[PDB]
Amino acid sequence: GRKPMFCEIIKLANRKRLIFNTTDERVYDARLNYCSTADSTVQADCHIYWRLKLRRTDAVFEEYTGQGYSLDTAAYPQQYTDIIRGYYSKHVSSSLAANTQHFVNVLAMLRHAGACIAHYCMTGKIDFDILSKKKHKNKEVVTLSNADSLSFLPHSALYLPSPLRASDPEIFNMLYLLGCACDASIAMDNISNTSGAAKYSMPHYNPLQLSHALHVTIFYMLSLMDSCGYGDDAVLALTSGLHSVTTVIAHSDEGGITRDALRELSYTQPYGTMPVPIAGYFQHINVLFTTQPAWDQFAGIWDYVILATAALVHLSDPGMTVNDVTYPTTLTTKVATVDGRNSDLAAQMMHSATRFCDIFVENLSTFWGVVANPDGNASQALLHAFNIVACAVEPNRHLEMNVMAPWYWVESSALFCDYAPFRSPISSAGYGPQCVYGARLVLAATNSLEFTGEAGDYSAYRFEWTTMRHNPLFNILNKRVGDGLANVDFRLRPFNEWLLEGQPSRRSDTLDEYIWGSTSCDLFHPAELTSYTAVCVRFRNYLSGADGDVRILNTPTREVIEGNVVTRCDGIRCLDSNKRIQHVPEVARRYCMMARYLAQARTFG
Amino acid sequence: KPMFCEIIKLANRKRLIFNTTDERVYDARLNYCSTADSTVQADCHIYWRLKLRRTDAVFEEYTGQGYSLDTAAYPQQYTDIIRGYYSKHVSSSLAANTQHFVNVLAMLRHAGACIAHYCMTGKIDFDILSKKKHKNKEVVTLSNADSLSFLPHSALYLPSPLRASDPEIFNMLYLLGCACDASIAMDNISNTSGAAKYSMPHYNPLQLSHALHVTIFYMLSLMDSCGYGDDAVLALTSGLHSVTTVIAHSDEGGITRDALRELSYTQPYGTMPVPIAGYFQHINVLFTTQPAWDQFAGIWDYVILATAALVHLSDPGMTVNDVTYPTTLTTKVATVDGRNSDLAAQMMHSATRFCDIFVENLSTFWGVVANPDGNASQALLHAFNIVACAVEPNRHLEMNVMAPWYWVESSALFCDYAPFRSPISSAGYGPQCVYGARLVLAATNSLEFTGEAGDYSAYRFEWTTMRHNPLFNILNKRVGDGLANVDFRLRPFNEWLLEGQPSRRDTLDEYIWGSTSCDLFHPAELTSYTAVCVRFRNYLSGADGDVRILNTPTREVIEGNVVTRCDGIRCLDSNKRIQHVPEVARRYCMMARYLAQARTFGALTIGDDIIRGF
Repeated sequence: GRKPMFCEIIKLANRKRLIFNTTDERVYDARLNYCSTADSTVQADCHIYWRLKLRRTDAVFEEYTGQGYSLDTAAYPQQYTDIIRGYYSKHVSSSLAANTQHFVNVLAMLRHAGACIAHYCMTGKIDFDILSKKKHKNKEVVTLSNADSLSFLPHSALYLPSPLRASDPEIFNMLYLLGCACDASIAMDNISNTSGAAKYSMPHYNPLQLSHALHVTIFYMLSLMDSCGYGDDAVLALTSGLHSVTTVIAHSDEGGITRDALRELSYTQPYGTMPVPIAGYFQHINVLFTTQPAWDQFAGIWDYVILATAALVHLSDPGMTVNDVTYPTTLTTKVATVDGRNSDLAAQMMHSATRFCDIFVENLSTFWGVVANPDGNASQALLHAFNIVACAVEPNRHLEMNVMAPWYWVESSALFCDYAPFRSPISSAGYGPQCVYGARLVLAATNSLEFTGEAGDYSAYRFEWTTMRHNPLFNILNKRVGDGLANVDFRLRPFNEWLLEGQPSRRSDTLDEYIWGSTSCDLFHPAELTSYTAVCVRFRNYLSGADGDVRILNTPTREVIEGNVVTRCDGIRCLDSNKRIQHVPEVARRYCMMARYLAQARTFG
Repeated sequence: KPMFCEIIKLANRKRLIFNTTDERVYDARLNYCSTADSTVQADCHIYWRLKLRRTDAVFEEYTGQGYSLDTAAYPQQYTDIIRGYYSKHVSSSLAANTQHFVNVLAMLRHAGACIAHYCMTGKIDFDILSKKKHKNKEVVTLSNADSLSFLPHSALYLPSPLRASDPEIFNMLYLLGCACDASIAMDNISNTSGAAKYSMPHYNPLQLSHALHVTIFYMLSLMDSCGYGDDAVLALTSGLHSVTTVIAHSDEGGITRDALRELSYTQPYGTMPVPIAGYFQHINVLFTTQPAWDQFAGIWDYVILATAALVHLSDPGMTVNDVTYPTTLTTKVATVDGRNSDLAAQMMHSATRFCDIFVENLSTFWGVVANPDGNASQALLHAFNIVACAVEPNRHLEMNVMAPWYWVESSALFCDYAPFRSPISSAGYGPQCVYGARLVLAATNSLEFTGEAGDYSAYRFEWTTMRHNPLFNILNKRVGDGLANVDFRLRPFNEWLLEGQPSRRDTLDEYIWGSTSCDLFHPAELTSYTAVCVRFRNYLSGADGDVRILNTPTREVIEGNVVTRCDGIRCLDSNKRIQHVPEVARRYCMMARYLAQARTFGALTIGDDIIRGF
């Protein structure tokens, strides 16, 4: 691997408060400027919020079962296997087989380390107690000399050679801490700096360089596993820990299934031999922070990576092709959900999550700079995590559905300096991100349409219609409360049927009636208010009252509906959660006419 | 760059403003004298009120959400020198053959803010220059950072050669980037009672302000080398007006003040190369180190006022019947909680052109070369959009008819107006008197004599706008009767737009508004698309024991040109007569109906049929 994607986009926003509980949450605000290339009058500013919460007050101190995924086949490549020779005594190192195996499994350590990182990013506290899960106190370590006695242990053990402690003492100390956190036999060359003591004592650190060492060890272990080819799997474990200690509360009632997937993704006891790292494995992160950085910049970089991981899931998922036109994946079930569990929806979600996990870990490894494993080993792990989520007999909030749009975690529309690295079909379909951070993106104003004519006080267009997100002009109007998105209406519709309608209360006729609450993200859900058949929309361009005057209105003109939109990004601040952010959209998720249209849709496979 | 001249430079101020209840006024007295008769003259005092926006206006949260410029690539020489500064460190040698982008707009705007704060309150320190956040700004150091680290495209990198060539610009850049909090990175900090704490020598306010000036111009040069000059220029003026409220002359205008204040920028970045000789540095306004606060306040107060007045000369021409009137807005929908959404919509549809004209005049005012893409216009139009759609009770929009493109009277404020591209000055509504010159202009509109009854002479004016003919302010500022002898012959058809005093409803001084600031008639105050008959009362009542004559001008003066001239600019304190606001009629009038009917249906709907009964 070379360069991982780390734009200091979230680093620039300065955080003020530290989170000590689950009642409050840190909200990253990003403004987006939308304007037509037709005329710069029709503009709007959309506030994407990303809300981060501490999962639980002690979400790192969770019982470690040591069960689940167990990678027992990650052996070092040639260079690392040769460097491993040199940890044995010279006599042994000289006459050792050239094709020896050294199997590495640091995954549990990386998951707990990611958990510690994000716990530090929320609360700002990190120490040996946290990093060791209250175990570094009385961890007895076998003290074999010259790693010749390594085969003398009745089992595989996590071995920390002396060259590593001499090269980068902080990496060695952090690996000791982590291997102490998750049950793991450690092997060191000199047990205690003071000969005679059975416990390795710590050069106590300051939290600043402590977290710096945590960072550098995350990258060390990532490079280590990547040298084997199981890099994608290592980074999957890392993000598992990250989202295992923090909850990035989603932009949809459904979204967060992947959160529950990453929660249930655990790893078994670690082991292996940790060589002195190859000098130029990870060339550089795109950001640069100093030894002993303040909690500020550290929280910055790692909140950015939390949110970028969260964004990748939406960024990459297989678009379902209905009548060979691609839509965001949406899964429908006729059977009624029972006691918070929809079984058929679970099975549908699994069947699609196959391809989802393939493409998602491909893009995640792209985002970390680690080449994706040629075989989909890690993707299968994530799919099994999905499986344990699906058939869980407990109730689940995210599967109370009857029509859900699975893969939309957080908006990915402003956190990437570039999207060209990722391979995603949803971007090619247009439901992807809309504004590259630091670039004015000229996208199509709406769907391909045709002007069907105008009446007296209205003007109609036949949208070949896919989804609201594919019609990016309507959030310009959505923001404008002064006669903006109340002049668009559907009283020209033959049958008024939408999957994922929005505001289902006032059913049981303007476009503002068929939209989501959308208070936390003014940009549109990728499967927002979709229909597979072309629909016709009329705008109320004027208003001729009953008296006789003809008031002209601010409805965009024809060349606005037919000319492109330009979108740029604005500042990204952070702030505190208010009542208005928490407002949760009530959305229509029940088997409708469009539902049973999709159940019989083409869906070419 | 020398496009600003030394007018308010020479006026001498001494008062320091401590609160917002106080202000300084830049009084400019003008002599209005008709070329025909040298005894019909008057002394009219324009005023220019400047007060503090708040007590702590400079300390406003940066937030960081604003217009985000990009693709501000350095020219060739700067790419070479920045490659040089990069290759020194292995952690920067990575980004060697990559094109480097700069964006100091945020620091530039905060610099403008604190420089205005200095011109008003006189005090500056590191708190005022760094939002009092300098105390604990941690600088990442390029030497102490790990080898896995790498200098991002978005870090404010202050090279060491910059501090080697000039430490004042260095410390100022550091302080401003601390204010507009950004990832500032030096080649190495001298660990001294702090791992990243950057300690700097305490400056006397004068050297501090001089460093601030020279670094403002450093950054202007830097952004101008990229073609994005008005991109880093407008921001400076926005900062200027973010601290000094430049009381407008008219309640309609001065919306652009809030437009400028609503404007913000994204966190700065790019590297800071040492200035290459002089591209913009060759023009150096002041040269003495630690120059006195008076002359500094002079230069920057004149810059404040010239910017604020450039709007009046940067106004799009509203065409009515192939005649150009000053762009005035009009709506029918009633005001709700002090706002007219339709007035805001029309303000945007006018700003669409007003903003590119304004930025053209600003570019030619600072001499920074223009660029085709016109990003600055985009940013300002976005700021207008923000000030329009804001859901707050907003004065400057309590009205159904409003004149937006006139904030502060731009007459007698420039050594000349030759370079400014303003179409409202090709029409009659530009400056009234150039500074340092005697300007001859037409004293009434196309005029025709139409009868002389007893002690009255009537004239048909082919009226266009009150300002367009200035003889009336000579008659108003006459030591004798102020227009009490001139009146109208109103008919059904001559309708008044923005008429003077609605509370009264025939002498003309009622139909003016009595602007106690800027005696000069506000463009588009007494507009009318028809002709108007006007009587001058020469004599008192006949058939009495007396028939007295008055100083009312004769037909030569009324038809002959007037010349105008400026007589210095005093600086005065806060009087009381100047605060008096005019009570102008701002309600949906029948004249507004013509504009609405012309917009909705067509311009051919208001031709020669506005005049009823010949």
